[PDB]
Amino acid sequence: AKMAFTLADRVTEEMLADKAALVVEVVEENYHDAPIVGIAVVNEHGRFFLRPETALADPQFVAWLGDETKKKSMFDSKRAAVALKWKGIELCGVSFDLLLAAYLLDPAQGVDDVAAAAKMKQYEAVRPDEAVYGKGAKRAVPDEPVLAEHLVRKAAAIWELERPFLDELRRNEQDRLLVELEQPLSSILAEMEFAGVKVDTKRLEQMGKELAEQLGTVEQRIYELAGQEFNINSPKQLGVILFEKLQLPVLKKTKTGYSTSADVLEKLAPYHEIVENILHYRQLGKLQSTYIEGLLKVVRPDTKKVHTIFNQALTQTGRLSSTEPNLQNIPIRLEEGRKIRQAFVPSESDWLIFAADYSQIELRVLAHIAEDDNLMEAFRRDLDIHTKTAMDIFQVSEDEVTPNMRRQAKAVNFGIVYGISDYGLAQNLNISRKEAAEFIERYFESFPGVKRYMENIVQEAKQKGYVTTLLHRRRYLPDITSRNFNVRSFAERMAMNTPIQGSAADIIKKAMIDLNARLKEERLQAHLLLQVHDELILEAPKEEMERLCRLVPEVMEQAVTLRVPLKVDYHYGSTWYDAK
Repeated sequence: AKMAFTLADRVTEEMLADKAALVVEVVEENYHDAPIVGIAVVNEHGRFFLRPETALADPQFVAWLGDETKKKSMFDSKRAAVALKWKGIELCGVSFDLLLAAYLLDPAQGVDDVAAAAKMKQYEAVRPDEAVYGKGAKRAVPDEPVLAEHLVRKAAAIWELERPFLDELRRNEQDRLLVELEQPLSSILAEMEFAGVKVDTKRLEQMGKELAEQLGTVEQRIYELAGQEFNINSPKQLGVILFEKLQLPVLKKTKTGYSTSADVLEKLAPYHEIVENILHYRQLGKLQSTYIEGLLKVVRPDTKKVHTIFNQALTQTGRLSSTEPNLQNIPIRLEEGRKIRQAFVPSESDWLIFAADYSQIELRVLAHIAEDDNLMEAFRRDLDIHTKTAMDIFQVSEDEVTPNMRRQAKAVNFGIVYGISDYGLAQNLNISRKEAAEFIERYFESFPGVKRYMENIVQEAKQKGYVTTLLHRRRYLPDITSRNFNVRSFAERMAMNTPIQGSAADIIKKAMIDLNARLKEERLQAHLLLQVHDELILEAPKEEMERLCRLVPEVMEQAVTLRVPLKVDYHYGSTWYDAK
């Protein structure tokens, strides 16, 4: 299996044509400040492999990379863009990214590499990266001959697959989704990742100190309630303490030992006070491991910055995902969890963090999509939506809504959006299945448009095979025809939830693109740093705050026009935590 190409020793004008498939290979999984091991270029003139040291030191080549008029087709261009940003080289003109095209054609695929995407179109003349490099630790660059051929086959595949992918995207009415949304966003994400976020390691270490102190106490406490010390993290030792020493009841028999899962422990809670201590201890432990120890681990020793990597092609909802660190999973139910946000500070003196968040964007999207008169009117009145749901559902006046009622109505609102089952809600509210089902029925009685939407979207998913979002993102649901109840239910739940969550993701993405552009038209140097949940996080000189207070919400509120207003809450402060 050998494909022909020129193992070039110098850059030639031939390699700089105005349309090419380009491969700028970074083998390290985390591409920040990582090595570029080789370059492959395929165009109308042939196939070329270029040694990095040579290519990247060539003025004409670098000029070609940054020339927006020289079009490039790539796979995961953000990875190459960032790797080059760290070398002071700007990559421009990427008009087609195979990874994002594959992601939009079928987010369920999991397209890890060029080989995976190619398989989508019966193209197999390229090997999977893992085959060439190895897995995890073995992931090592091979000798020039083997590396050169792989990169060339990867470039050759992109060159061939561009048209068939664009044709299907066009068929699907997703051509603009790729060109106007996902691709432009990819460049913005690269800028964000490259910029990084400064971390106050002194504050983080102090928080970790306090955390360890807190853990020591709940642990000592558990030991006191157990009457002895034991490895709390040993499921075997724990099971013995709970179900033999303390003689708590075994809720559901397991083939081996006893189960001490969070679910069982939650159900065991009413039997002994040691149970809640253990659950708390586990939470605190998980916070320490990922947000004290794990975070400190990815802070650059020199700049004290953290450079997240967004995975723009992971979720089947369309929402962004990030890792190393994964800042979207900072536990905000836990006080010690939300404070972790105090560790993220401006990257320059006299700068501040500005954070803007969409309020109830998913419910507002549901109101729009379902065209539910009652829900639309509520948002048009800017009512507290949870108090309103409680009023309807429990049939009381606003004055009669108690904190407990609002909390339960809040859970119901989230459940409806989630496409939750009576059993799922029952679990969330710690009530029976019949009681939760009753809440859902009263909800659909008060919100008939939402009821009709939920019913109809499931049958549409059955008829078409997929559901779509505001900007035409699609999610195929082959499992929906399964006779297995859990499998089928899961799919039906996705038919209900995806158009809502996905449309919210579409809006946030468009807002980021519009915002990036407006900030430049307004001559501000403020820039995006992070995107988490329904929040956009930026940093900027203190002198730009007043202008940002008007600009950010305006851009976000105007990203898309719905049947109800899009509400934004915004604040700024000296830390991320304080920008609230």
